[PDB]
Amino acid sequence: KVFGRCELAAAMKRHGLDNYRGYSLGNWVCAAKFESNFNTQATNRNTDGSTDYGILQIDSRWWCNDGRTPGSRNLCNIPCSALLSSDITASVNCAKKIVSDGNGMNAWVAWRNRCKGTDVQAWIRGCRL
Repeated sequence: KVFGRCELAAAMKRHGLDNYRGYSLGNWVCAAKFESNFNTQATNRNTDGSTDYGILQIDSRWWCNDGRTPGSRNLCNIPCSALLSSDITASVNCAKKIVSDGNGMNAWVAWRNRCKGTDVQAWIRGCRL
């Protein structure tokens, strides 16, 4: 599913991402825009052979099982295909564990490079929340 900006903001709020570990809603919406362009079905292959899955592009090396990443871990305890659903629950739940791992939102490269330090509140402007 391709989410609208304000609609994904609404769903993220409902799942308790607004201010999670100190990160405003605008940060999560910006991260999703540049990771996947709001597309839940977005996949991308990494040079190390792992794959990134879904709206927040969760990595199969550490976080999910896709059955083709030798030596990998599955810290979120779900199949990677679960992260591609139109229901964002499993993605949001896995994101929470990642953001609590010590490095905050830096774990997402597109957030570090394109959202961090910017006016992220622009991403929820005009939205009914």
